Amino acid sequence: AECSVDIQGNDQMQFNTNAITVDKSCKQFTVNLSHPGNLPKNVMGHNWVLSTAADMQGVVTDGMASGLDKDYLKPDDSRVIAHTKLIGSGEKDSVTFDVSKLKEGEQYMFFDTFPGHSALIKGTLTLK
Ligand SMILES: [Cu+2]
Ligand SMILES: [Cu+2]
Repeated sequence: AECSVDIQGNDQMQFNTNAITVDKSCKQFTVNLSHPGNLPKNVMGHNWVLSTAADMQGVVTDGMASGLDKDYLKPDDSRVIAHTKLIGSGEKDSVTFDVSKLKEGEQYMFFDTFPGHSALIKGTLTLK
């Protein structure tokens, strides 16, 4: 099975998927984030951040507190299972993480922690 997904986020504050399936036979999984807009990361930054569903709100709220210089993530946030960097227009970042961090049955969400953006950029991730 494939073990990677390509995701883009634009200047219009949306991602091109709200649902990712990670096949249980994958040992690692990769997400390739790109930003086809024209606006820079201080104005229209996007990241891809993964946590349990239960943990999403806190990661988003603490990340907003932390500011651009932290990529809008609380330092040392152990709720964050995996994430990309925060990227702007014309940039790309990939993250590859161990599928051993995920369990069949548990409920996960991916999301963008740039202020306001999780209102529209978020989705489920499932191990299947
Ligand atoms: Cu495979
Ligand atoms: Cu964003």
